[PDB]
Amino acid sequence: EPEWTYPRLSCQGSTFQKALLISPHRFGEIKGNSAPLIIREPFVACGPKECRHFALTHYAAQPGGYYNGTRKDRNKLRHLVSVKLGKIPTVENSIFHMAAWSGSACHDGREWTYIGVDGPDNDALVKIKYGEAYTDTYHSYAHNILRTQESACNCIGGDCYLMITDGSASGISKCRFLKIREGRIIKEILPTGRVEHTEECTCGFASNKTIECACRDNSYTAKRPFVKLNVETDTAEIRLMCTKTYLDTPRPDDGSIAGPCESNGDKWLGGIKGGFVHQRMASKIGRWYSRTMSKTNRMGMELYVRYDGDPWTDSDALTLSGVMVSIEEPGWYSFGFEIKDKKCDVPCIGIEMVHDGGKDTWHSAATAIYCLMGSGQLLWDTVTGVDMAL
Amino acid sequence: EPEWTYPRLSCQGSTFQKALLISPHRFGEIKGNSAPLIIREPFVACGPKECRHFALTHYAAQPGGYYNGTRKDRNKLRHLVSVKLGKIPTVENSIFHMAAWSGSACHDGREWTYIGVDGPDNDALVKIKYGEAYTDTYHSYAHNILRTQESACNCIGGDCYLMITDGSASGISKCRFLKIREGRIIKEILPTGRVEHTEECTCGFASNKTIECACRDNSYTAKRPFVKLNVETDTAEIRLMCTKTYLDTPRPDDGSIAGPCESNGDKWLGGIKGGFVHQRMASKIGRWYSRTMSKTNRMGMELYVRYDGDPWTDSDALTLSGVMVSIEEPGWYSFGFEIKDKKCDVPCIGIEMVHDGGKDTWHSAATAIYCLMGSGQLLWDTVTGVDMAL
Amino acid sequence: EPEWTYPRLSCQGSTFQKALLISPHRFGEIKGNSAPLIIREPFVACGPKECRHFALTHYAAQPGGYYNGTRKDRNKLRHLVSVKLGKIPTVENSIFHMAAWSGSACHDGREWTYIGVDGPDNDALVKIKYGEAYTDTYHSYAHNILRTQESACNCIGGDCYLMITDGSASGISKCRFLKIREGRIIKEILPTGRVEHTEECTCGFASNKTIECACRDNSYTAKRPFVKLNVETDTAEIRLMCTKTYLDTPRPDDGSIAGPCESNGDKWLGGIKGGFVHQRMASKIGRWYSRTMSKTNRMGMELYVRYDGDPWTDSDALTLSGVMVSIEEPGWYSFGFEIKDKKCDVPCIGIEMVHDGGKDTWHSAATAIYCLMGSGQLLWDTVTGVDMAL
Amino acid sequence: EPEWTYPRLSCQGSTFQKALLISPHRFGEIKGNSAPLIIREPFVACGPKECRHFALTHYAAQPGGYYNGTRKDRNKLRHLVSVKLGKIPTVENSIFHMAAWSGSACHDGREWTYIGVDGPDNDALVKIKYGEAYTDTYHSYAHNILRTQESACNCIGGDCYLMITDGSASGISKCRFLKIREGRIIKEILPTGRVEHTEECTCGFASNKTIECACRDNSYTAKRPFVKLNVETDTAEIRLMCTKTYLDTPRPDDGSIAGPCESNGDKWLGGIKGGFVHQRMASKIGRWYSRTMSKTNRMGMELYVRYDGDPWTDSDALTLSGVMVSIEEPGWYSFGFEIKDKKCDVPCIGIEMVHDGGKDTWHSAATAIYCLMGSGQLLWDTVTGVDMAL
Ligand SMILES: CCC(CC)C(=O)Nc1cc(C(=O)O)ccc1NC(C)=O
Ligand SMILES: CCC(CC)C(=O)Nc1cc(C(=O)O)ccc1NC(C)=O
Ligand SMILES: CCC(CC)C(=O)Nc1cc(C(=O)O)ccc1NC(C)=O
Ligand SMILES: CCC(CC)C(=O)Nc1cc(C(=O)O)ccc1NC(C)=O
Ligand SMILES: [Ca+2]
Ligand SMILES: [Ca+2]
Ligand SMILES: [Ca+2]
Ligand SMILES: [Ca+2]
Ligand SMILES: [Ca+2]
Ligand SMILES: [Ca+2]
Ligand SMILES: [Ca+2]
Ligand SMILES: [Ca+2]
Repeated sequence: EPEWTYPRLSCQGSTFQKALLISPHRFGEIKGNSAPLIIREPFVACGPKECRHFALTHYAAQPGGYYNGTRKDRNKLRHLVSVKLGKIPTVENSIFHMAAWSGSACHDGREWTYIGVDGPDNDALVKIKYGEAYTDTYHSYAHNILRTQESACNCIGGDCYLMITDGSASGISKCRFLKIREGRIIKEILPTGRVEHTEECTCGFASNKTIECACRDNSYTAKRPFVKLNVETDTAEIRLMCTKTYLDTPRPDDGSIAGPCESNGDKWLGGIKGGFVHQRMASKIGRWYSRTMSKTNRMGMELYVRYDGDPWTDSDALTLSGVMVSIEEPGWYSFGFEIKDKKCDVPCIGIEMVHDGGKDTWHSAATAIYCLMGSGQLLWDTVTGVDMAL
Repeated sequence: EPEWTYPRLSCQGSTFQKALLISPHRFGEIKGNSAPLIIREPFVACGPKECRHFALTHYAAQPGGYYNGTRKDRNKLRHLVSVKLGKIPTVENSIFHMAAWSGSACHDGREWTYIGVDGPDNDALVKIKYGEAYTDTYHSYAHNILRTQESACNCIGGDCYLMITDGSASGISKCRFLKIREGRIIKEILPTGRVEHTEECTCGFASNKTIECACRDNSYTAKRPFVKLNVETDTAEIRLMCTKTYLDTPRPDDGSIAGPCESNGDKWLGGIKGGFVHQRMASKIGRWYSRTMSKTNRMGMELYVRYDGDPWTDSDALTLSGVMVSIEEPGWYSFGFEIKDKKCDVPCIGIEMVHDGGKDTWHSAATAIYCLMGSGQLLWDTVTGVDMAL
Repeated sequence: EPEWTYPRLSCQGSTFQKALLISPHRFGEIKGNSAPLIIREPFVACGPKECRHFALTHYAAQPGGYYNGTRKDRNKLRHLVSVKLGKIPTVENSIFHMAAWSGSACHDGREWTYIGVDGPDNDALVKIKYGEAYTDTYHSYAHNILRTQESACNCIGGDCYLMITDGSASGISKCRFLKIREGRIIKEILPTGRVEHTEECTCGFASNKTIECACRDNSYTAKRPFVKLNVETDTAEIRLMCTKTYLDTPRPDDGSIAGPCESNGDKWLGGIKGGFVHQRMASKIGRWYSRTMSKTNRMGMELYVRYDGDPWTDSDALTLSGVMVSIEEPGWYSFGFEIKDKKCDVPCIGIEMVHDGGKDTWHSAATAIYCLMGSGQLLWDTVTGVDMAL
Repeated sequence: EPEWTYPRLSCQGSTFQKALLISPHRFGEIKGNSAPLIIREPFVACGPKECRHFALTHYAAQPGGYYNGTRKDRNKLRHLVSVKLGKIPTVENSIFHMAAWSGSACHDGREWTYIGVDGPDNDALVKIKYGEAYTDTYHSYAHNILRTQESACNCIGGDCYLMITDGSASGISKCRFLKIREGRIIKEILPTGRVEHTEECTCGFASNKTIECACRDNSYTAKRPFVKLNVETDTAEIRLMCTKTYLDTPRPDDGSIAGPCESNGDKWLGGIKGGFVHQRMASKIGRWYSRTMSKTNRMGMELYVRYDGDPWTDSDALTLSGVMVSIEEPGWYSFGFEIKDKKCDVPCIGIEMVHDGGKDTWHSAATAIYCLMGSGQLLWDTVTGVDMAL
């Protein structure tokens, strides 16, 4: 009878450092003998004794003969696979959990909960799996590509919270939050505040009663919608991040969005999932965010930190913490997760490093990990090492 | 000292949805580096903490050099292999349990029981394996290809029941039922009623005292012989399904078989294993059946449901529940199994999707899973995604 | 604190049947993607909860580029590998225990004991490994290729007994028996009686106090030296098998060796490891032996049984029990082992099926298993299914 | 709640013998189907119930297409991988622990501690990982390629000690020792005595209170700096080995370094990690050392023993114990580790056998193991068996 998991104080530290790189395609050469899966939207989720590396595979390998459509996101073949953190995700190594083109997963400290989203675009569906059993589902409410976090959900006392969203990519996409337990939705929280477009939320626990989410707005602003979920009263409001250090992509010069906090600025059509994680201290609270180096393209990734304050109203720029990836390497989706050590949690930030070589070749990604270890300053950057011509 | 397993109330729900697809041959391209096994007659069987994906391999892989005879069913090389549900069944991933060209497996909630059938056609033999030890056997009684369920058997309080059959494909094939425990046959139940031809029985627990089986009659009717096994008195009778929604293949227009329930109608030489599973409710009982879309060919697969009643005498047609596979994709053997969640059972229906490209190429199959999750209606269908030319 | 293992009453039965075939080279085609190891002298050994398939690999795979010398037996590369029974022994699947060109392994019911033999021909050495630690060794006493059983050893109350032998192939090879415990030799038993040549002993427990061994004499007779080890007084004597059903290879017409039991007959230079296992009944004792069909070549394998009596003085011929392999298939080393079920032991006989295609190609073997299941008569035979040209 | 580990009395014995060879590249032929990793600096570290084989992979396989730079030591792709001792370290078989081009690992008898070193040359960084969590770090103090042991660290009562060093290859490289516990540095020990250059220390427990290290001096002498760490007072001093049997490479004729113990002799620019391990007896203490056969090149490896005495002042030559590898085979890094058996420790010495074929081909290594088993004298040598042209 294990015990439910709760967020604890982070482990002693003051900087992030390169920890691990998973470059499956370093072994997919034509002259090689490996079958690394072609995937995208990878993230990490950790339980009390193990961390797992989830991803959305196109049910194809490299080398392989199904490179066509691997650039697309939604299709009937896509599946949510996963391997223990550290193993190369190969055909034989990974385990397929369910058909899905959008997903997330979390551990309530007793069992794994898998969330997948598939079905027709105008009527997609969320599927909750608790261990080996398919336990529940949620239907599309705005009837426009029901999608999910694309990163770990968050459990507490057996209660797991997950953002979902239905809505147009260029229009309105009011998100929701499902309170899950043992695999069955026990309540849906409808957020208030600026809710015209949230999605690909990167949620984490700021405290035992509050969950914050650095999310993505694809149509109205380069600013990041910020969710503050009160687990206590099970209510959630959203407001834009006030910092001049815009975390979306594309974005304009930092601080170039005149007006007050709520100001959307130019549309800057598009966005991207951003990494974000909490560092809980006895009396302080550090918020770590990721964001591509290029402000127009998904290249490079720099770390930013900001202790205490109110993301909703603080115009102050974030403190550049270092470069995790250079503008010469790809820097796509960024996510957050916390490794659980003896008596403290280790906040981490993973970076999807897509190997994009067009739409006439394979389309996959490597995963770079950076965690909070000791003091000093970020020392090294990460490269995939992959040549797409092999 | 684990506890014996018993069938419990299904989990809350009212519809089936695509859950998982296992397409091993998505990685068997000539330019790939995987060794997926060439198999057929796959099914699933779940224990208290894990589900396994069994199949009958021709002891060959793709790409490979032993594609000849993989279309045949019986030979001295065939073996009953199995992998945990979710893993791709490769040479290295699967485990060979015993030489067999016909089989089944169930978990008494304490240990796995494997059943295999091999030997000469006119004197085949059933082999029971309880874990690692070969525990017993049953001989051919009608001396004509002793065959078995081709899907999970069913245990209760340590008592596992399994249909077997000896008999001509075009003639009489009176089936039997073996009461097994700890691997040794403790009694054989001889069914009564219409018993001229039953086989490839798809059995499940309608209740703690009754096991029902939607079976196959290859020579006399497109209707499905229906077995009702009383675990209590250990007796079994068979009678045809009265519904106008004929579940075999080939079959004639629905409802075109005039006469009373027992009416065999035209022979319609041939048949196929059909999926069928129970959804036990406190006061209701839902019976789910599968059947190909085409009435003459093994293409497509639609779901049908019918709550309560007596399959033996209800002429009413089944309620179409949705399309699991389209007539453009292959739809062969269908089976039933129940995933065991915390306090309830999740009824599922798997579909064998054979990649038939003739008898001068490899002959294998993918497995599609659909389970009972939440309400609404079946949203998406399943495709193998496999190109046999690769 | 597990409990030491002891031999128990066999499980109910009266015949042997094909159980499992491990044909690793069914997946070693040039066009395949598997790396099955090239091995020889395979055997099986079972612990309370698992059976393992050991072999001596030439540290090479098929397809591979080190086929040269794989026909040879002794070299510095050879290793004792092993996989769980049922898995194909591939490069990635197996585990290398120690450098050895001769070996054996047994489970005292608490931990695995591995025995390997390597070193220079004129001064080989036996190495005992208890789990992960290298625990002891035994030196060559006759200074002529110290070799070992080539099959499972036998433990009882933590005491494991293993035959070893030093001596010329064409001359004298007086064998010995090491009493091992927790990996360290605690006594060496020197057999009496006809001891001019014993080797490749296939030992098993006839009872809780007696171990019998059907062994091999390569230079003096087609008859099989028979060892009777009294675990009680830790003494052992050897005498030839008196039956006219000569079990060695090559051999002359059955019963053609005139004279009394002890009569060696013609030399018939050569021999082979023979399968042999006990079936202990409350008041009866069945001895199962294997032997090639051809009396001059290692092709085919037939089963022979003989209940009660004294192998040392019974001239009566063995009762042919059936054909496990036909003269069209190779039939090399045969061994015995007992699977441990709930409360009884299942006697089995495995058959090495070497794929010999000369000395200018790869040289490996498949393993066929036949166990004691139910009554009736052996129904089917075993074929490797392997084409060496692929 | 496992118990902390402590060094115990070695197991009964008086000689070393070939135990195991791991030649991953025996399966990397162009015509093969395996993906063995390209690695270097391999070592072994054992916990109470398992031994693991660590190495530093260049994140590439053979056959593969990234052979360039595999000769180099430091780069952003390098990772500390590991597999259970006995398994071939393949892409799929191994587990990546962290990005690192220098490392070590030990088991406190409760959990694994991994140490990795990466970052910029002039500001490298040591990373401690305790299980799945990144727990701490140490910065470069001499700002010149912070490097580490390259072999197992040593725990006692939960306290793990590890040598690190910062400094020029041709100049000064004063080393340090980190006292770790549960993954966090709790104290740094600064050695005294001759400390102008120590590194690649091969440490082991001479007793429950003393740790000795046979290290490497790359610029001042062919003699081996010897560290004696008192776990009790947590202090460490270093002095050169006085024996005429110089263990470094290159070295001059044995005993050719005139003067007293402390005499450095000629520079003999360069060095190599040397194997060294303790054999603790109730009243005696055997020190085992390894060293290449050639005194100028890294070929061959012979074993040397010396019981009792003071390495710091004993001019007596070591007792040649045997040849583990011949001058025809490569003999690079040598390391020590102790397998833990029931109630005693088994001292072992592993040998890295690099397959160097230039800088225009792949650059990897095999691992040879030799342990203390029984009496007699080392009987056999070890060969890789690998042809680099395949
Ligand atoms: C452009 C598609 C749109 C969906 C409304 C969206 O913003 N979601 C979305 C975007 C990306 C990406 O920009 O890389 C990847 C996956 C997505 N997830 C899915 C489910 O497509
Ligand atoms: C046509 C063979 C006949 C056997 C009497 C039969 O109906 N059994 C049978 C049929 C199929 C199929 O129709 O696909 C597959 C396997 C079978 N199982 C076996 C054991 O062949
Ligand atoms: C012909 C070699 C001789 C050794 C004295 C022997 O009888 N042992 C021996 C024989 C065979 C075989 O006949 O197939 C295989 C392995 C053997 N084992 C070894 C260790 O070679
Ligand atoms: C020549 C490089 C120098 C580093 C100051 C050194 O002596 N370290 C060092 C040497 C070798 C070798 O000689 O084979 C291998 C790895 C090393 N480790 C690293 C970290 O390079
Ligand atoms: Ca594999
Ligand atoms: Ca945006
Ligand atoms: Ca494999
Ligand atoms: Ca029919
Ligand atoms: Ca593999
Ligand atoms: Ca003979
Ligand atoms: Ca693999
Ligand atoms: Ca030196």
